[PDB]
Amino acid sequence: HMASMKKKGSVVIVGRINLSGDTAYAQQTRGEEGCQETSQTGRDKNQVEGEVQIVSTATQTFLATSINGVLWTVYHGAGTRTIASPKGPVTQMYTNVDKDLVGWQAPQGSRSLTPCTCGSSDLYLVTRHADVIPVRRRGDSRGSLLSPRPISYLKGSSGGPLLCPAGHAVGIFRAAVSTRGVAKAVAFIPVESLETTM
Ligand SMILES: COc1ccc2nc(C)c(O[C@@H]3C[C@H]4C(=O)N[C@]5(C(=O)NS(=O)(=O)C6(C)CC6)C[C@H]5/C=C\CCCCC[C@H](NC(=O)O[C@@H]5C[C@@H]6C[C@@H]6C5)C(=O)N4C3)nc2c1
Ligand SMILES: [Zn+2]
Repeated sequence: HMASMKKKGSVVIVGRINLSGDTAYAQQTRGEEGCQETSQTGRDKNQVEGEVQIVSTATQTFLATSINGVLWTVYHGAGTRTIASPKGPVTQMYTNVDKDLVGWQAPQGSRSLTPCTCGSSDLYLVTRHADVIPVRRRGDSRGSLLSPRPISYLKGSSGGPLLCPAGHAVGIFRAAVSTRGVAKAVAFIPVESLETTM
């Protein structure tokens, strides 16, 4: 009934992938209980830091990556949801279901990656466990893992970055090509597609 219809909660930042020093490591900044409460109100007062955020809904958890002042993630994780912020829910400024892409304004305190113009095919994928996986670019939006591993290790890392040797953002992790449960290649949203969407 109309009086009963509920509203989906906001995406909530629950942690980050720390790439500050020489050792990548995941940090949690908000627990389950706090995440639930923040998703309902859309009011997140936590300080935000870094380029790669760990984000959650009531049912999913994935990554979001800041590039050129926009926090990017995948549509199949975020849908059309708002993101929580200190002043309330923030509406998406980019939504493209054909690209599996959404974006909000980068939160205050975050840092943005620079789009890559190197043209290099030696990439690095950052997972939600702070694993840095070498990936060879095989096309406009595909890349192969130098060391294949079960898809279990990539699950929950959509929205994470593929980086060039210089640490520029080359793309956003979107999907995994699996053979008998082994991820041999990944699909990503090229940064050029982000720059065109912008
Ligand atoms: C609804 O509107 C839209 C619009 C566009 C759209 N576009 C997609 C390509 C898509 O695909 C979905 C989600 C994605 C995924 O799970 N992505 C992760 C990830 O981690 N998600 S997540 O855990 O964070 C989660 C679910 C958010 C919380 C990185 C993977 C990690 C492990 C894979 C797990 C088994 C799955 C293997 C699968 N493979 C594959 O589809 O391969 C194909 C497409 C291209 C390579 C070829 C053939 C795969 O990867 N999928 C399945 N849904 C949509 C939906
Ligand atoms: Zn580069």
